Amino acid sequence: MSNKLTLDKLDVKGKRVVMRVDFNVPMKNNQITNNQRIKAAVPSIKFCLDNGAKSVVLMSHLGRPDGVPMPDKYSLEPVAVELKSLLGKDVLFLKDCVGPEVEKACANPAAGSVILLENLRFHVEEEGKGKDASGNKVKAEPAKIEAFRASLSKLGDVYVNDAFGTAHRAHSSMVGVNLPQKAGGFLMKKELNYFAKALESPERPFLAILGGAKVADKIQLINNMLDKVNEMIIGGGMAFTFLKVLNNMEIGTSLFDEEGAKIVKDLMSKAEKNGVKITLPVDFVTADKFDENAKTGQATVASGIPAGWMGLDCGPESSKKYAEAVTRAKQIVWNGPVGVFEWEAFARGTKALMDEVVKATSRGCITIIGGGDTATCCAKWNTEDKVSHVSTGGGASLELLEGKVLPGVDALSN
Ligand SMILES: Nc1ncnc2c1ncn2[C@H]1O[C@@H](COP(=O)(O)OP(=O)(O)O)[C@H](O)[C@@H]1O
Ligand code: ALF
Ligand SMILES: [Cl-]
Repeated sequence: MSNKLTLDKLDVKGKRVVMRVDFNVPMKNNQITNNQRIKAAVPSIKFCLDNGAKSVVLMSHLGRPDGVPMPDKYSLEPVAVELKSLLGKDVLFLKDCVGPEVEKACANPAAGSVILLENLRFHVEEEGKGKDASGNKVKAEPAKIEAFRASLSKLGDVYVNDAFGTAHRAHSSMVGVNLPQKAGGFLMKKELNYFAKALESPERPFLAILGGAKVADKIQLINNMLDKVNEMIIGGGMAFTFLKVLNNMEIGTSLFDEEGAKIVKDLMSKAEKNGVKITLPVDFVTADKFDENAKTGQATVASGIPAGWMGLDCGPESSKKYAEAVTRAKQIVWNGPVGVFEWEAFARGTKALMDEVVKATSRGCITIIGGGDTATCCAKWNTEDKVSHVSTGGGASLELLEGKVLPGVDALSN
């Protein structure tokens, strides 16, 4: 922000623009379920076209293909199709993001042309670490990583970064494009401004709700969050990693993070030290396979979860507790659903939680729900204008909350 180059200060007339966007949208059965993330990036894309930009080249990622190409699953071609509609302009989709063939198309396009490169996470050089065919985690070669970044840089004359949602990751698209002028997009600015107002001087008590399925990544955030919040609800897939360590509970086939489990005790003790109330689930709704149409089951912390069964939602007694926390708080940040909201058997808990968050905003409490899947709850239940702010980044928003500057923003020009 503030001392870094921005799109409004940028000159794009006659120049090709390579733009990093967060088009990592929710997919069901190969089709889009929400387009906010896409819709949010349009102002920046149009700006360039209206100001006489020769082309706009769009780079983004979908899901976690672990460095291997999966066009059948994690392809960006359907995206791509929505963009035309929001765009009102013909969009051209390429089956790779590199190089000589792709560089050919991007080398000097026809005026007003926008190009969607293929998914970046098909290459190990983005992250750059990944899984091979074995499922063996591997890392990309330093030299190759660096060739990857030189490839992107032929795609445009100026670089614009609008991907607030991935701004917290130091990947090759985010920090690697070497161009003389690297400018932050409007989404980046709109979002960064909003959070400078919200954090820096939070209304208290301040509560942080944690959920979702990305356990391994999101526990590492907690520790620095403990210094900035008053209360924490930790539900969703996170919950089981905590409960097995803390109470030697039995969690069945539920998500578990082993590395995360090594820090659970310390995290509790720092919460005590700082007096942050940690709220966890006391009962769950269970399933025998990972399916919409699985057989349902009931469980408690005391009861444990039966072998080969998994907890995909939180029980009614658990929702009762969360709701006590919500009522106390005057600012709330929520990332990650507490259950699998997409499937009707497991959307009970998440629905209840949102319902409470909406009342909270009525009494003047400030509510931020951020994240690609957690945002989709709002769209599904039409609570988008009922909450104080709905944000495009979830993990990214939490990383602002810790105090570290974002890799994406630190890499912008000064
Ligand atoms: N145990 C579980 N297993 C699978 N999905 C779960 C889950 N618990 C909750 N969910 C729900 O959490 C969602 C995880 O999405 P995430 O990317 O972490 O949230 P973000 O984009 O950061 O805001 C997933 O779609 C499912 O609806
Ligand atoms: F899927 Al996220 F924050 F991790 F939107
Ligand atoms: Cl993760």
